Amino acid sequence: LKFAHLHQHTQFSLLDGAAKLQDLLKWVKETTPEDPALAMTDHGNLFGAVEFYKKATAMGVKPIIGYEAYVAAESRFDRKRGGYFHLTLLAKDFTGYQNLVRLASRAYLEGFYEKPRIDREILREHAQGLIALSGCLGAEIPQFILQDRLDLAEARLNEDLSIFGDRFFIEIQNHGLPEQKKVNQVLKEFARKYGLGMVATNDGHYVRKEDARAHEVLLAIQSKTTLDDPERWRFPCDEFYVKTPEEMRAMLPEAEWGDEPFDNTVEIARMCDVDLPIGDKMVYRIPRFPLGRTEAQYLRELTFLGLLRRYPDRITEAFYREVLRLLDERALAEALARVEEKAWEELRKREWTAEAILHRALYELSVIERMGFPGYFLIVQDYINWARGHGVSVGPGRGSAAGSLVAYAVGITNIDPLRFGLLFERFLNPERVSMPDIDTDFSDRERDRVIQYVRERYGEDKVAQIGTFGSLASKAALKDVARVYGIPHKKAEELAKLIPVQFGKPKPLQEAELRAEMEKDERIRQVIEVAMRLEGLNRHASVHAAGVVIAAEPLTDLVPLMRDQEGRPVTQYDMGAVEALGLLKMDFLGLRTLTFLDEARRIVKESKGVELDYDRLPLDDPKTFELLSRGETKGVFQLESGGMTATVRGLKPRRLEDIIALVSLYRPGPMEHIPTYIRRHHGQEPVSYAEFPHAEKYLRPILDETYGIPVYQEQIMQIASQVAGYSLGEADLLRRAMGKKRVEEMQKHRERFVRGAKERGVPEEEANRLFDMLEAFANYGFNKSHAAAYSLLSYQTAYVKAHYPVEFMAALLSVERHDSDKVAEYIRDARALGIPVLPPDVNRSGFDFKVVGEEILFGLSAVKNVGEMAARAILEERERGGPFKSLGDFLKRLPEQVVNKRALESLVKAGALDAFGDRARLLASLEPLLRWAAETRERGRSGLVGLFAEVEEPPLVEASPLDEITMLRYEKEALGIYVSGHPVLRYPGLREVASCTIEELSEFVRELPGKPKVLLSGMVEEVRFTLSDETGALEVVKEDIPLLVLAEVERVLAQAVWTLEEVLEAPKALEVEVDHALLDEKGARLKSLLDEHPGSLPVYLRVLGPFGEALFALREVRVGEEALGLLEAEGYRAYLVPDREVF
Ligand SMILES: [Cl-]
Ligand SMILES: [Cl-]
Ligand SMILES: [Mg+2]
Ligand SMILES: [Mg+2]
Ligand SMILES: [Zn+2]
Ligand SMILES: [Zn+2]
Repeated sequence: LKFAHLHQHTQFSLLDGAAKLQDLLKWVKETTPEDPALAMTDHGNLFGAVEFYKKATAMGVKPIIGYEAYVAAESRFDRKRGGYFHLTLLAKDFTGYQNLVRLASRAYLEGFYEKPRIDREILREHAQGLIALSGCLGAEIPQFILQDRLDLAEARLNEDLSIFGDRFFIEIQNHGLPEQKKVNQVLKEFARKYGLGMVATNDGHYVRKEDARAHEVLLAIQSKTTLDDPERWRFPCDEFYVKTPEEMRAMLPEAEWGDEPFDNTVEIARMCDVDLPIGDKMVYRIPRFPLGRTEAQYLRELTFLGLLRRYPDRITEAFYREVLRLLDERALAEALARVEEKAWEELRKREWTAEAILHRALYELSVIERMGFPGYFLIVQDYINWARGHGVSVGPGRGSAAGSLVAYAVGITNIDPLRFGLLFERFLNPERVSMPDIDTDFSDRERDRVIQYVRERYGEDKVAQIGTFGSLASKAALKDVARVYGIPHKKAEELAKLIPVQFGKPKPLQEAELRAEMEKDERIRQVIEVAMRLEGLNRHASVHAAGVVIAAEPLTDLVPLMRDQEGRPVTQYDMGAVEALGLLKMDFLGLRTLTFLDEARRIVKESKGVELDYDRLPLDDPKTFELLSRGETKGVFQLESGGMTATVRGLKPRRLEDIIALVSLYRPGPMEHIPTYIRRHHGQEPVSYAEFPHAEKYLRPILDETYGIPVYQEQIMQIASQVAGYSLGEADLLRRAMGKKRVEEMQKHRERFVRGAKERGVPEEEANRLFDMLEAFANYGFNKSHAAAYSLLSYQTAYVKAHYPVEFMAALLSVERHDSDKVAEYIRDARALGIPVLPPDVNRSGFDFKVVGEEILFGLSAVKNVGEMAARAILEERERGGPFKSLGDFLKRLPEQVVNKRALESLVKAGALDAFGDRARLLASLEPLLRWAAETRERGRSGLVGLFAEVEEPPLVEASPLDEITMLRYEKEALGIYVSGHPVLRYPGLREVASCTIEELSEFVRELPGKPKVLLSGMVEEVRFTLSDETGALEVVKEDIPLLVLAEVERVLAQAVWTLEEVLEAPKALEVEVDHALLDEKGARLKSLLDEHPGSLPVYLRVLGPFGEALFALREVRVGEEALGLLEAEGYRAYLVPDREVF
């Protein structure tokens, strides 16, 4: 007696599936050793399919790809408020597989209501190659039976028989349930009346019977409730696990069911022959590129045309003519492309020169062509060159891509690969047929447009973004489970901090030595075991920020699809699964820096007429490196970390190569090589190769650029290629083998190395130890192509900041204009840098942030209630008529139709109309002048010339000037942020008591005790209230009311609060403010001054130190108030501040 589960749910039924793919497959294997089979039938998706197939296939289990469809009562287009039912589907052959793929796709793309649903219509369309089973209690037929509508159930049975023929089976499952008794009894009748054959399943959701509770809390994590609710999501019993053929019999007795339901199980599983194109199989699906041009000829064409643009001084028309005579501009390239490979190798046998460039380009093209990848390159070059001609910024390159001269020639890549030491062989290894990966950075604003270009260009049914599936982190798993079990957040957080973090992410609960915490409480015994039972599980299905597939044939033929919440078409398979089916996968990355460099160029142009051509800038500009050397890395790509900033100031880089090496080495591990780099860079330590005297002739040319240190992987490859005589491609393989650290296969390369090492130069004593140096530095060796390409963006960023500091800042503002916190921050950066940031102004402002002379000026679009049509209207009216002469002139030129009263109000409050006088006066003047303006047109559209049609605008309706609080209040309402001032700076009473400023918090607190308490004072901005200084804001647990706050810091948690009037009531203390410049004979000058006026006010001292501002409260001395006047009667500044003690 055997049995094969055909209705089993995995971790891929994301809401209720608890069976991990691995331990499920071993449990099936350990139960049934003979011809084991398992069907993956997940709730309305095909996510697991590929990984399930490849895990089961390598375990000797026969996988069966299945689908528990949600089937709509009527049509999949229904958005009816019947519902939807279940249906078990299995693919018996590959056409079956494909049809599942289409159905699963269509369920999401056409039929998604609450769940992804399909039709009996579309089922009928895609029924070929499918076995169907009557389904669980939630399915149509059993459901009808429960409702006493036997007529509908038989009618539906007929409908399905008309669809699937003899591939329809009556599905019979039994848990203790009383509904199952009634359903199965009637199902049994149907099965015998139509001669249908019953198949036993039991709808698994966990692996073993013990997993029932683990699964029950899983549901409580989706249901987001306590273990005791009730009404919390629960299954009807604890039976939904992978049962032994014996346990199955206990539910389905022999003297009542017979052998048929069991025998049919094994028979179906046998007749389910589905194979995926993986590993042994796998075809490369390269999409076709339209072009009397070969795919290989045109890539050649574009390369020759490219070099001429790329190396103007050394690759010219004259040069090409010579090469052809050694056997229009475009006509020569077109000709050179045809030259065959038998012809080419008859010229070589007869510093980067013209001839050198040809050879490298010709070599790369040779390798590309032979491997069958010219089509791949064409596709990539096409969409990148589109994006350029279409106002979409493109990075100089990423990853190994920039190592190819071809890539660089045809504009895939934008850094000179042979100027820097970049290697083609690191990108494509000539000695291994493997598809290259070309990732590309775009402006993060425009990236989607590039994807859209591809979608249109290659076909809507052939292009989708790749899906991603977050794993459940060990820490997060513990917290989620602990919630459910009714455990207080805090003691749970202490349990989560026990788990080690070895590389960014926490360690599996499998390993995790303070486990004696389980021994104490039996509650936590479960929590910990349950959390490791739920560890491997999945969250939901996001889009990959970068993944894109261009398939050769319609996607739905091999890979199922989805559509995310923003309408993006998404793959149901992940990164790897897609790639393991041999599909062309690209990365289109959104990059901030690119988007920033665009606004910079735009603003620069408008500011001073300069056309910033980033790809034509000199790379040896002094003022750029001097700025990096000063450590002014504030907005500079790649090097903004606290530590990194310090390192750049230390290094004082002078050429781009310093940036490349600095970025490569600054990370845990190589970090240590930087001091050495610096002393050698400063010209205060010789660079010596004495340990390899015979290898020096090879080592110097490679490692000189980087002061003897092997920093780059490319540097190693070259060393091994020159010393050992290795092919540069083989040196690549070597670096892979250094990285794998294969037990003793490393000793094979050793002997091979020394062989070629002797044969070349080194006496082999050096060789063995030189290989020791390689294996040492190959652990932390960096990919130079990636480093170099990125470094260029850093430079470009810094260069702008060096030469155009104001526009730089205005671009930083522009780029993050929708973030009130960042905008506030950037303003305070600019203001404390010499650059004034001004409120908008109807006469000078452009639409966005603008630089006038040497100031940054807010745009009109920045004003809160003003539409976008209105902002442009104002500007366009100002361009056809002159600058606005007065408020009246403004109101008659722009009717209320366009700039409504609400809009006008904000515009005043912003300061956009400040050129017309007092604001309070302007606000009041509005409605009278609106009446006036409306009345002018009445006379105007009733004849009346110009004197008869205008009793020219009355004076400004008078009112008292606004106070600072109310004026600043209006600004914020109108601009989101305060410009020129902050409400808190009006009453410095709070400033003085505050133990800190918002900015200084992190810096001040870190070094103190464990989880300290602190007092902060600022403004309130929430109906989790937000507190704000003139220095920043904070989350802390109504508006325009100042508060002092006592709170705990780890995030900030409030414990006590006092109002402005409360603080100004608590007894006051004298605070003197002393500079660092104070004599010995003062600290007893000041000391005696206070000694002579006793009382009971504590004395505080603000000591503005060299780095930081200390707060020394005095000692014994207690002044008696009068001392303030007599103390300000000398070179000392003083204040009567509220006493810090009370709070
Ligand atoms: Cl060395
Ligand atoms: Cl060294
Ligand atoms: Mg049906
Ligand atoms: Mg990629
Ligand atoms: Zn389920
Ligand atoms: Zn099910």
